[PDB]
Amino acid sequence: GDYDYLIKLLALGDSGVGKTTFLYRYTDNKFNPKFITTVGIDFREKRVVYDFKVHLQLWDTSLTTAFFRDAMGFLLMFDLTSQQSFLNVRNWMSQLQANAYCENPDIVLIGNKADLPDQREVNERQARELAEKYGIPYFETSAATGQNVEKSVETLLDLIMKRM
Ligand SMILES: Nc1nc2c(ncn2[C@@H]2O[C@H](COP(=O)(O)OP(=O)(O)O)[C@@H](O)[C@H]2O)c(=O)[nH]1
Repeated sequence: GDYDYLIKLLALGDSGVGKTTFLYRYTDNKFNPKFITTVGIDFREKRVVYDFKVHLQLWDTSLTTAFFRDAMGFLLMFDLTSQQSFLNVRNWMSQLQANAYCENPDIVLIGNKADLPDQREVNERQARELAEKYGIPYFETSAATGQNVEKSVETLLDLIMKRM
């Protein structure tokens, strides 16, 4: 423990895609909360109610902002075996840009579950184009195998190190 930079990367994408497994494979056992408190503003009032006097609280229908907080690079991720998750990239990208530190931060496009060719619904060309539309690297990965799992974070880190 004698380094020089501490930098934050965010993985974002639909449930299933392999974020949890991807990181887990890229890292190895780190079940450790970083933590703070969180607000829950709620109104209150002191009603009287004969059948007593009741005080009562009034709640209503967050952390998201706290996740994109400081995130200097993004792993935009989908499931190669799911045409649906590929389409949702359009939408994770939207709320990414809305929350990030900058309008175009550093994203690497990750197609995961590359080890399931039999179950594929997303083609190389498709992704490559979206990637280029946005103008960012693309990586076909597997959390199961390790395919490109490192190269993808590394291409990300390498990018977030362009300064001035
Ligand atoms: N074969 C394969 N399975 C995967 C891969 N990534 C995730 N999975 C599986 O997908 C399921 C859910 O993915 P998980 O990462 O845990 O949830 P997520 O973080 O929301 O994407 C688990 O049963 C994993 O075994 C992959 O790259 N290859």
